[PDB]
Amino acid sequence: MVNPTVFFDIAVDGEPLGRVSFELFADKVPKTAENFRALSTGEKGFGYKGSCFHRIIPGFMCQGGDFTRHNGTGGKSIYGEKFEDENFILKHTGPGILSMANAGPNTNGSQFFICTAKTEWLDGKHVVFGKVKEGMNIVEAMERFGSRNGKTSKKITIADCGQLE
Ligand SMILES: CCOC(=O)CNC(=O)N(Cc1ccc(N)cc1)Cc1cn(C)nn1
Repeated sequence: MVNPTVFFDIAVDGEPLGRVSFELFADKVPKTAENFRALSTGEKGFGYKGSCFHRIIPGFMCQGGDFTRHNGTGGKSIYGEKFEDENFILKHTGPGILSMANAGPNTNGSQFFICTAKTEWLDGKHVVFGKVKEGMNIVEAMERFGSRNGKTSKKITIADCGQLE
């Protein structure tokens, strides 16, 4: 019944920064939420631990989850390489929204982004499946290492991750 919570412990060139936790809307997008959950625990034998935020645009979003190519071209879901857009019930309402990156319709893998602004233009094209619960301050700190073109000035990693509670 209860939506699951997952955490990322974030590091900046290897130096611990802080924890970000997320509520995953399993009640509204269960297939998508379960993929992110499972990738955060690593229970299928692959996942986010050790991966980076490869693209960070201040005033827009922080993107990550490419654990296979490390640069935005890769990633895979727990269901296979790519799974369908589950639904577009939830909207990109503001900072802290967690949503799937994709390369076209029905191309979800493992890549995700965390909004740091309202990104309404993505509604109905990216599946929203969670939100930051605690540590929006840590997201804002991460965001300061981005740039206009998205290249990061220091390496922003998920040092550890998993499920809370
Ligand atoms: C705000 C969300 O934007 C996207 O998802 C657009 N596509 C996307 O970002 N990527 C393409 C992508 C997304 C998901 C999958 N599964 C594969 C490719 C990853 C990427 C591209 N670049 C230059 N840096 N990162």
